[PDB]
Amino acid sequence: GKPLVVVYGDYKCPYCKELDEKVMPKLRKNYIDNHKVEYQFVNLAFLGKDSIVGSRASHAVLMYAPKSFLDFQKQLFAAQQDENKEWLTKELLDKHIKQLHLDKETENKIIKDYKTKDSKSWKAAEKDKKIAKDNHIKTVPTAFINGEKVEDPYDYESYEKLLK
Repeated sequence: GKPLVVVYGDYKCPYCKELDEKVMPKLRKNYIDNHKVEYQFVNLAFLGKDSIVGSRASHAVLMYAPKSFLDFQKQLFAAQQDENKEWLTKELLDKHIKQLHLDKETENKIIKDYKTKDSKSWKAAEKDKKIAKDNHIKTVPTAFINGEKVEDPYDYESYEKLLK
């Protein structure tokens, strides 16, 4: 079927922020938004106790407002602070969710889901760490297309090469 592009990372990882900045704009316009590939972000949530919280919110946005997901990712990476700070607080995440300007009830649904223990967004966040584990993902950021490694994950043309 459609090629599958997987990017492993963490919202607190600085290099992952670089990837988002250099790659996503082009990959999104050309392959993701026109539905040419399935895009998946697996969050290792390994840079602090707030990492997993950021991941839950991200998964709630993805499941309830998929068409706003890439904007959310881009905007959250842009607000990245020192990785030693637990900057991914509920106040910041709620602020980011509301910036998506979604309809009030979806907004509330997303905000309540990621804060609710064992919710679908809660579970998705935990599963991400297991996926990275079972796939033996050592460092981040790393990207694969149908299980094939992207030679230079910071270069759009490198993904493009695997998709041509």
